Amino acid sequence: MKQKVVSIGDINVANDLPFVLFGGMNVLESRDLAMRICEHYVTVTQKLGIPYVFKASFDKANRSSIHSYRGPGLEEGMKIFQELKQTFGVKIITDVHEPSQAQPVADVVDVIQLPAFLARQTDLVEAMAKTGAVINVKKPQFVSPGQMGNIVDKFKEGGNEKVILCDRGANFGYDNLVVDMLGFSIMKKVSGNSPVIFDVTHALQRAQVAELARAGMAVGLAGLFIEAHPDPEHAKCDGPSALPLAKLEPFLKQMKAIDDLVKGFEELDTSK
Amino acid sequence: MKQKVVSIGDINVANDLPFVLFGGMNVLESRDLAMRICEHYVTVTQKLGIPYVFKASFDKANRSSIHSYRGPGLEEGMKIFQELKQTFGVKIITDVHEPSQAQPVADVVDVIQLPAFLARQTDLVEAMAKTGAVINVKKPQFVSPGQMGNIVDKFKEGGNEKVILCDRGANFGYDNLVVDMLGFSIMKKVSGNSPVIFDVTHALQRAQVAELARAGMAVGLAGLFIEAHPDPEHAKCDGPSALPLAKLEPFLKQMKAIDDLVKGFEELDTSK
Amino acid sequence: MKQKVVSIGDINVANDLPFVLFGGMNVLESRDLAMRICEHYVTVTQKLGIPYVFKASFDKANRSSIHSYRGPGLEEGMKIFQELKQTFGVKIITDVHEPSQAQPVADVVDVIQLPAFLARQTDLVEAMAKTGAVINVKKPQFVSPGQMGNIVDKFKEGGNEKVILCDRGANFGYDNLVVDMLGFSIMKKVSGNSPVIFDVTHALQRAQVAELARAGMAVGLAGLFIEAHPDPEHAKCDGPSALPLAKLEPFLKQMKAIDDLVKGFEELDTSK
Amino acid sequence: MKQKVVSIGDINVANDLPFVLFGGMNVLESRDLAMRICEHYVTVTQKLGIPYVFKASFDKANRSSIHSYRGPGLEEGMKIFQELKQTFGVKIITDVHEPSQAQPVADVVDVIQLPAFLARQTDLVEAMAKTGAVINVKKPQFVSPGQMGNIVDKFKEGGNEKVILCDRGANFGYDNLVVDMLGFSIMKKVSGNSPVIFDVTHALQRAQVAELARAGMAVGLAGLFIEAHPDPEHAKCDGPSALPLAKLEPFLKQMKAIDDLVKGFEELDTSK
Ligand SMILES: O=C(O)[C@@]1(O)C[C@@H](O)[C@@H](O)[C@@H]([C@H](O)COP(=O)(O)O)O1
Ligand SMILES: O=C(O)[C@@]1(O)C[C@@H](O)[C@@H](O)[C@@H]([C@H](O)COP(=O)(O)O)O1
Ligand SMILES: O=C(O)[C@@]1(O)C[C@@H](O)[C@@H](O)[C@@H]([C@H](O)COP(=O)(O)O)O1
Ligand SMILES: O=C(O)[C@@]1(O)C[C@@H](O)[C@@H](O)[C@@H]([C@H](O)COP(=O)(O)O)O1
Repeated sequence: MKQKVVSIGDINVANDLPFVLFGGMNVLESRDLAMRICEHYVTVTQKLGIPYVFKASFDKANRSSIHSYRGPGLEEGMKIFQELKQTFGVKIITDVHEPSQAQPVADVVDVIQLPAFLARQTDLVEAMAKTGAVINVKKPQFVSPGQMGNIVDKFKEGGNEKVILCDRGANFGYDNLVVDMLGFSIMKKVSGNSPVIFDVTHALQRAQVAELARAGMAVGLAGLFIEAHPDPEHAKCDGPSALPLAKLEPFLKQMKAIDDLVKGFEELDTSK
Repeated sequence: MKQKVVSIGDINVANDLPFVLFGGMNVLESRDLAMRICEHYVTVTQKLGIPYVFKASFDKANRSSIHSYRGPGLEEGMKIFQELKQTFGVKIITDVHEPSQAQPVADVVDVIQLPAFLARQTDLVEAMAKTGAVINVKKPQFVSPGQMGNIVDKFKEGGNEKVILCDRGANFGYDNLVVDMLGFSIMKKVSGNSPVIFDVTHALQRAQVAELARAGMAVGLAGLFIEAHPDPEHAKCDGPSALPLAKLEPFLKQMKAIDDLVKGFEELDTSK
Repeated sequence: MKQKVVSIGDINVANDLPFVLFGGMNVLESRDLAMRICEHYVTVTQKLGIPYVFKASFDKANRSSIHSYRGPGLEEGMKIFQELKQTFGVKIITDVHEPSQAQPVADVVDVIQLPAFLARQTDLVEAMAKTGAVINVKKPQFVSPGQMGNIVDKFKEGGNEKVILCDRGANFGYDNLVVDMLGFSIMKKVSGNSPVIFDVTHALQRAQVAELARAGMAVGLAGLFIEAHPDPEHAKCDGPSALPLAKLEPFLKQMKAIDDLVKGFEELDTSK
Repeated sequence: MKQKVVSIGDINVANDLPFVLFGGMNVLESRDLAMRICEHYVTVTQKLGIPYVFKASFDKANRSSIHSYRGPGLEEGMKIFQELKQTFGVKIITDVHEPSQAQPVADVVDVIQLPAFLARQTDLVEAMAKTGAVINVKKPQFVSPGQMGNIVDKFKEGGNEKVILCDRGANFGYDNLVVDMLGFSIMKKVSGNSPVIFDVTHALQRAQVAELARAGMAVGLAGLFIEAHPDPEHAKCDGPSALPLAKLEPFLKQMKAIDDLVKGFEELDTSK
């Protein structure tokens, strides 16, 4: 039973391969900040030996109040990714919201992303399926792991067969998320063993980021999705919960130690 | 403490007023069927004395497989509502999916509707807010009743202040829904007491439709949302679960008996 | 399909019969209070025409701190029920905790009760099964409605076949309960259609008691379990949540109106 | 912030110390089997360098049908532990059900255990508190991690201050459990940092035992509770789910690798 491999350039994403890191920032506040963020990851990844795909949103459709920060915009956001690609030579992953946006971004970026709230949006899927680019399907919090087959299916049909599945927890009563560590294996199975990744920061709507990321890693995964900010405190708002830049490295040491140890275990069968 | 009233033409929707019925069919399969469905409700409502707003989808974006029935289409769907309005003189409620669709439909119909998966879609909201038409916000299964304030808010700002909230249950573990009968009062409160309605057929993803609708009604509500099909059996698929046309009346008798009895109770305070 | 009838003296408990009320107080604080409580229910029931079975605990095993009020005791509690029986001529229902207590109480009372935390306690069940007295099995919050067959089974074997099932909600995330109005029918079915009753006050760990009891009643049930206190405010603590004595009647009017209306509906089949 | 240490003989249980293993069998079917089970763990633990406390039930109160295997009995069960202690020189942990049983077992065994269904049983707690022996409080599936303070409290009062907390997952909808990897830290905090252990086999009511135990371990814990059977297949029934004896070692290698790596990480603070 070998794992499906979805490559992003010279990068090979797969469940038995060492874990890739799709780290980054939430939104593209400004390039002076993007660059500073994207500067530390690269430095840290490069130094620790971990694949990496910077991530950032150039848009935000679920914000409260219309009189709020939508974001840079598709036309001004893509421009920002350009400069980073050159200056740093790393891949960029970003999410889209409308069917049309799909192709524009596909050119500019390496891994596009499908939002959870829109996971079941056939039109936007088919249109993201056209691009042929790599996809990251965030697993909705209201959907069971064994239902991720349909999404992957609908994508094969659209001609796209390069998909990654991202988990960010499941609803646990009102206003709360719990991560079912058992969902990863269920997702690998029904997904022709596509690559599974854990969005730890979004599964925590704290000093919890670490313990929870350790647990995810010990299961053995293809990737780890995260977000950080130089100053989480003052810039705290809501949505996810970012990691403190200055703790990137010491935290990523924890992951590799795990991911490496685990990724190299003699296959076990507690089945019989 | 009086209830907010949102009128749809000569119709006054409100939590203390007698319940309105936003019944109908799931999708607009064909007019030969739409008309037959819309024929029985009208006949039954009219005969039993219950307000009514036919409902039907001219589109479907969450279907499995691209090679599937999208639906009539916006351009050919609106045409269908025209003929029904004339032939029957009843209001039409239908859902939209993209920001642009909003105005087109607003002209053609009386009550537009915001899908749950898109409840938090600011752009589509602002654009639905423009129309100024009545709105029905389906309460996502992954959102708590006391969070329906933000949606109603984002709509006031968009200039729209004619909103109804629809509940279709909450996630209960994997692949399952439970209706928190307590969510209705929580929703009335944080909603400036806007009208609350129960989507019974969508809260049941059976011979259960009735018992569950009774319970909802006994709480005292503004409306009741439902769907029926002449032959549920053979045309069964998935999504919701339709009621059997031939049982409309005897089932709606149950509701009025409840809604009427309850809607006329001396306000009670178990508070103290 | 007729309902199973479990009689408690001249009382006939059954799902299609008018609803019985197993009201009362939480614990037996003092007789000066018990009597006052038991005085108002009787007066109200008798005046409104509703069967009734006073209820009270002579013991409490889940209290915090050993240095707390256990309760009157089995030996001094039973004495209290005696005086009430005479003075008022009503039935008494109370819960037991240890295998031995079963018989003692069976003599003194009419309906014994099995605590949820102990629902799966075979020894205490078999011993409660011996008595042959009527039983009330509180449905644990961590057990699904369709699992109530085993308990009823284990009781038939013990020779006891006079059982009532009581529902007090289900776990909904951390520290929270939701009542699945659909659980009642599932419980009737797997229970040879035994009598199902709704413990509204324990399903609410407020001004919510009413709306929630209405919903339960509209489903159509055998009974309604509740608790009240003269002054809920000052004597508030935790466990359940009692109703305000002075609101008993106006609240029970709500129930009969429902229970009566519903209990006399032409059987409906939304099944086909 | 140092961890509380609860010693069981020459054994020191604590959250920062290497993990102890409280492995064993479910019930005491027969000594010819107990001994064979207890033979392999010891051999494996001893060879791998992991503390160990054989575990087995001499009783079963939640079985279906009275006409079923209760178990050896308290009087004939304790006798079995005697022979194992001598023959193998390992500690024995077993659960009690009635207040009286407490002392008898305390003499015979090292770590007694409080069942979840009885976690909130004040009498049985106070009586288990008397013994003064080490306690293992299984965390009920219907209780939140931050409520484990009360139990630990009620035990201090009873004079007992040597307690371990065991987690076996939380209710996730009907008939299902999910393990909230975040519950361990919440439990350490409100417990004066008492020792936390993960009951993996009971959190799985499969080939899942491993992945789930890895995740638990990566969080960093005091212990690991498990059960195994020579032939899980044919002797499969219900309650928990046992591990396959022949896979003990290769599975415990996985744990130590984790527990060791993790237990020796430079304290991290993703807090700021
Ligand atoms: O907190 C997050 O995980 C994140 O920042 C990561 C982004 O890559 C993206 O998935 C985003 C989110 O949900 C995208 O848009 P939405 O699903 O309509 O709110 O959340
Ligand atoms: O089963 C339903 O309740 C229904 O037929 C009613 C429609 O009015 C509409 O709310 C529809 C649904 O969810 C709209 O589209 P989607 O939320 O993206 O799947 O479901
Ligand atoms: O609040 C309650 O519903 C009540 O007062 C009713 C009593 O009849 C009894 O069921 C009691 C309870 O749980 C009995 O004891 P325990 O289950 O071990 O806490 O709760
Ligand atoms: O599957 C289990 O984890 C186990 O075998 C372990 C035993 O140590 C004990 O905790 C037992 C259980 O629940 C004790 O009795 P009960 O809580 O009344 O069913 O379950």
